[PDB]
Amino acid sequence: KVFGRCELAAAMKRHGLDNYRGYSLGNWVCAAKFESNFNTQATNRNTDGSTDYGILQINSRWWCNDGRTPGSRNLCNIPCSALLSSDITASVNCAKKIVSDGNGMNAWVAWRNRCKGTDVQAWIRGCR
Ligand SMILES: [K+]
Repeated sequence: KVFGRCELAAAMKRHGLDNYRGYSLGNWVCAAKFESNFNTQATNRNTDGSTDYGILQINSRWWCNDGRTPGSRNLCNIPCSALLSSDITASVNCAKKIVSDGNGMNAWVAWRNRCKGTDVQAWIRGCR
């Protein structure tokens, strides 16, 4: 599913991301835009052989099991395919564990390079 901007903001807020660990809702929407273009089905292979899954491009090296990343961990204890469903619940709950691991939203390269330090509130401007 390809979310709309305001559709995604509302679902992220319902699932507890607004100001989660201090990051306002606009940061998560901006991150999703540049990680996945709001597409729940986005997948992207990493040079080390791991894969990024879903709306927040969560990495199988540490967080989910795809059965094809040797020597990886599954810290969210889910199949990476759960991160691709139209329901973002699994992506959000795993994102919460990622952002709580010590580096905040710097875990998402797109956030550090394209959202950090910008007017991220614009991403939720106009939404109900
Ligand atoms: K932080």
